[PDB]
Amino acid sequence: PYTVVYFPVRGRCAALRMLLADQGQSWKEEVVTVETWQEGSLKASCLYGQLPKFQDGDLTLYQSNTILRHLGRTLGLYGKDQQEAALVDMVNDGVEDLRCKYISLIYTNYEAGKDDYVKALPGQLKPFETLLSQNQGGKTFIVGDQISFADYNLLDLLLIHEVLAPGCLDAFPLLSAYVGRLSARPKLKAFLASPEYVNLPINGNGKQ
Amino acid sequence: PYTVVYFPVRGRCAALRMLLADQGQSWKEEVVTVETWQEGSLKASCLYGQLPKFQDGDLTLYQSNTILRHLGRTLGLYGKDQQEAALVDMVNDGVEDLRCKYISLIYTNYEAGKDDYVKALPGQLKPFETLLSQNQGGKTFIVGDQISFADYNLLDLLLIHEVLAPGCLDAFPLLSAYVGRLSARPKLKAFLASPEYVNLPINGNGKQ
Ligand SMILES: N[C@@H](CCC(=O)N[C@@H](CSCc1ccccc1)C(=O)N[C@@H](C(=O)O)c1ccccc1)C(=O)O
Ligand SMILES: N[C@@H](CCC(=O)N[C@@H](CSCc1ccccc1)C(=O)N[C@@H](C(=O)O)c1ccccc1)C(=O)O
Repeated sequence: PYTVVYFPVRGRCAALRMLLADQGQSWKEEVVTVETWQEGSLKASCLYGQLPKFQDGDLTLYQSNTILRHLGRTLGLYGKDQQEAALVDMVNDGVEDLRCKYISLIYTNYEAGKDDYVKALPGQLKPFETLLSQNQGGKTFIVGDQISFADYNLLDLLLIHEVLAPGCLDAFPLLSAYVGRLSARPKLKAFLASPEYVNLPINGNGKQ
Repeated sequence: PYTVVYFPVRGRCAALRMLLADQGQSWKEEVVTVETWQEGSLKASCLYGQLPKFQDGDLTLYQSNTILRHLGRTLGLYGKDQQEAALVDMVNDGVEDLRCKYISLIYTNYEAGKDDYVKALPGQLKPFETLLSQNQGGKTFIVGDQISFADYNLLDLLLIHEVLAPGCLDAFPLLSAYVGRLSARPKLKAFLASPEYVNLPINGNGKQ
């Protein structure tokens, strides 16, 4: 089945975990501690020297987004056609860009840069509000009328920003409704409330 | 047909241009100067406020990698099956990670960081030499026995590094042969030698 090898944090596995949970999939968690990692052996066997590492049968994958795309492709969460597939990618790449900025803030200069980052946030979030407004008035998903892997990734991005800058979504009616709507899905709601998710820190440095 | 809107540099369009050229595709180049861009109107109409912008019929796309994936999907340069598709993504995500570091160096601290970056290069390139060694002894492409969009992107990444750190590929026999082999493809060779490619600066700040 599936196996995700990662540190004891949500980080770059939050979205893929929400996807698996919501799709009713079972998976094994192989927790790697900071101690085990610093030993060196595992890091050396990793293609790019980093985690997450994922396994689907004997297929071993690296790169969080490759994992997301793989699951989206095999589980049917990649749009109804090529046009939608292209739009899903465009949304995900957008999410990834903002995620890198978020990660840079958290690990590089949280104390110093937190204020400027929050001020610039509205400009960073507008593109997604726009995408939503152009798709059935933001009544369904980010792309098309069926959920995609980009939805889970965008949802995660939005949730961690709610924690960073509480109320940052107030100015965006469609994103707010979108978050509430997706968070209400049966399997996802159960997962988001579980100790498995809740008791894990968002980032590896205790900042959020 | 196709239309790529971008600044008069190779930058993030080099790989997609090589792909189109090598696949025998025709496209229109809509050049945007720094002056036109600073006027504000175009930037405001761009989803994430950035270029490249791409058009395939009435489908408008943003994000260089989304464009690459779209072309790979429609032109059949995305592996023979899902397993290969996942591997192609893993390679591309790896290329993208190193590209960001390259971009950070070029635009953030070329003078100061050039030495440390070149010292760390071997560790950054090893993963691709490894991927090559596990695929038919590096005799064909990065993934499988047919060219993919990841190949064009990796090729571009390798070429710009040859310019940055001449001879950096000497220590990697498979990557070197790979570069020579791909650069020898008929349509690609013609394109790489043309004024269209050659007379365009690699980056927007004249550094390389
Ligand atoms: N492009 C890759 C990026 C993977 C990545 O950044 N991996 C990090 C872990 S994610 C952030 C994190 C950091 C520390 C703790 C928990 C989480 C990674 O592998 N980082 C280690 C590394 O680069 O060796 C590392 C460095 C320092 C301490 C602990 C681990 C992807 O999308 O999959
Ligand atoms: N994730 C996106 C990133 C796009 C991007 O970085 N776009 C840049 C242009 S690429 C680098 C470049 C910079 C300057 C000149 C030529 C090239 C982009 O749109 N940058 C402009 C911007 O962000 O407004 C910009 C800033 C300053 C001067 C000129 C243009 C992708 O992969 O498509």
